[PDB]
Amino acid sequence: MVLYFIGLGLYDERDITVKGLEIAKKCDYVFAEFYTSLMAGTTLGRIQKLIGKEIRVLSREDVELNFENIVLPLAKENDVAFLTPGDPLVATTHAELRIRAKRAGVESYVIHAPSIYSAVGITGLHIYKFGKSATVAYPEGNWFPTSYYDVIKENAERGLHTLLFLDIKAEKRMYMTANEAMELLLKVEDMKKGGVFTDDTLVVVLARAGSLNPTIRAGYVKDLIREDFGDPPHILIVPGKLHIVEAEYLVEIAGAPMEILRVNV
Amino acid sequence: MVLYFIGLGLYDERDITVKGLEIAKKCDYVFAEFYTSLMAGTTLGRIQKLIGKEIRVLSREDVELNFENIVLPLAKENDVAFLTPGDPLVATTHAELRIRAKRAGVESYVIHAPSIYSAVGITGLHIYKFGKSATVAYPEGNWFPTSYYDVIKENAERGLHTLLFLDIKAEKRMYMTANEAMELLLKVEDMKKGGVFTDDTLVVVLARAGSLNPTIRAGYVKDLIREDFGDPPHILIVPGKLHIVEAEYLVEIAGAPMEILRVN
Ligand SMILES: Nc1ncnc2c1ncn2[C@@H]1O[C@H](CSCC[C@H](N)C(=O)O)[C@@H](O)[C@H]1O
Repeated sequence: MVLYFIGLGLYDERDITVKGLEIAKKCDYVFAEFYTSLMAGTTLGRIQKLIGKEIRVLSREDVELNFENIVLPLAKENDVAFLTPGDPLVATTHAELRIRAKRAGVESYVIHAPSIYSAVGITGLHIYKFGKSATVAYPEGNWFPTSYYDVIKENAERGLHTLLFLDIKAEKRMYMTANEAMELLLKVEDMKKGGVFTDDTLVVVLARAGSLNPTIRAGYVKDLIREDFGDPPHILIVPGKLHIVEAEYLVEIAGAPMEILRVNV
Repeated sequence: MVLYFIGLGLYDERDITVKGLEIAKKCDYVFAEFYTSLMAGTTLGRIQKLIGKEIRVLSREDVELNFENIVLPLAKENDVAFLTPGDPLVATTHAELRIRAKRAGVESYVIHAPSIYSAVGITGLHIYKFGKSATVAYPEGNWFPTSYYDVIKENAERGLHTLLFLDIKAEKRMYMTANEAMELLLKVEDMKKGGVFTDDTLVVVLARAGSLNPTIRAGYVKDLIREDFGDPPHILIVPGKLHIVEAEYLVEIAGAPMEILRVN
């Protein structure tokens, strides 16, 4: 008679919480989705072996169109789990799935797990300084979206950091790169010319957060745009003016140039 | 011969990730602090029991003044772990401790945990629409902090939600309730009169995130400022402009007034 939204965490099969696991193991049915994001540090197979349960994967339309016909029904006579990467309800559409459950007269509980939203704290940037967040999307056809560029301007203007999620084709397993993203932002700057993103903009790239060996690199576009950050997914962040302690952290941990100590503080 | 920053999670000792549990288990020395936040659903004894280790609990002074004297030293000949509530680097100054470790030639690793910063997702408010965050601090003597007021103001002009961490005086065992925060804000409103936080302001309260039954309530200040949201810890959120589905969640799940649907 219960539905459990359980987060899988950041990178691999051990990023689930001890709570999430013990609850997942005692569920009659376990569903999962990997369209919002991919657990790039593990496999479906490794997740099932840790949870010790057959895991039925769900497509975007499985969830968004038929959540109440695929998942909810089983919750009336059973305890059901719904696993998602990161922290549940972070993806903007997932919270209404709870409204669906209430509507179908189903009890729903949320078991949290690490999200990149809090994990970027490893970049050294202060969490209270992050402003609005956005996603960089590919242009295509006659559509050239650039709102994420305005988010950067409005945040940085107010001395706040911008967390930038990169385009993902979960299903086709193709990630946007930090590099790709920097090129796109450069192209946008040339269209709008607002001084928001240029070769001298300082940025932070975070890759494989959650892993014991993530990649935290900080520097100016001109030096980073062709750097090898590794395998995806990448997270791009455009900091606002830094607190000296943030810059020292980017220098000593993320390998940023001494120059940001006098340029970006 | 390494140091690990391992988050313990939101509510009880089970909010630790499987990765953090199996690593803290094999560490020679385990340190911890419980002054940056409150894990309402557990005790030191159960953490210890679950980790299978003795946890030396540090104070803010131990940490801020003697981290390099208490903890890094043991890191050259042993594997040391430093536990904290929620996520170790979020809304703490712990990231600076990594610098100390490096400057002492001690490599450090971070094991994340569920943080209250992303748990806000359970309020139904889109996490990307949150703007600059702030902390509501207790007035000390003649000193009355008010900067958090301007933060709410900036975000709301932008239409973004504001996350308000609430103060904590761990040594006195005092945890600011959302009620207390709402009262502090009202008097700042009388002070500044910037029409930012009034009796008619819609707010959201999230209490004890991480537990199976957190308290999630939304509604106008006048109705909530005296309401009992249960034990600490609490956070207070002053949303910006709502999306209809945000508002639908707040009404269906957090018990807000239907009128808030009319999202202008
Ligand atoms: N489980 C929880 N429920 C509600 N608020 C919480 C909470 N845990 C922390 N907070 C809020 O955040 C403040 C501590 S701020 C430090 C946050 C911590 N590193 C994390 O990752 O969560 C508290 O005073 C309180 O206002």
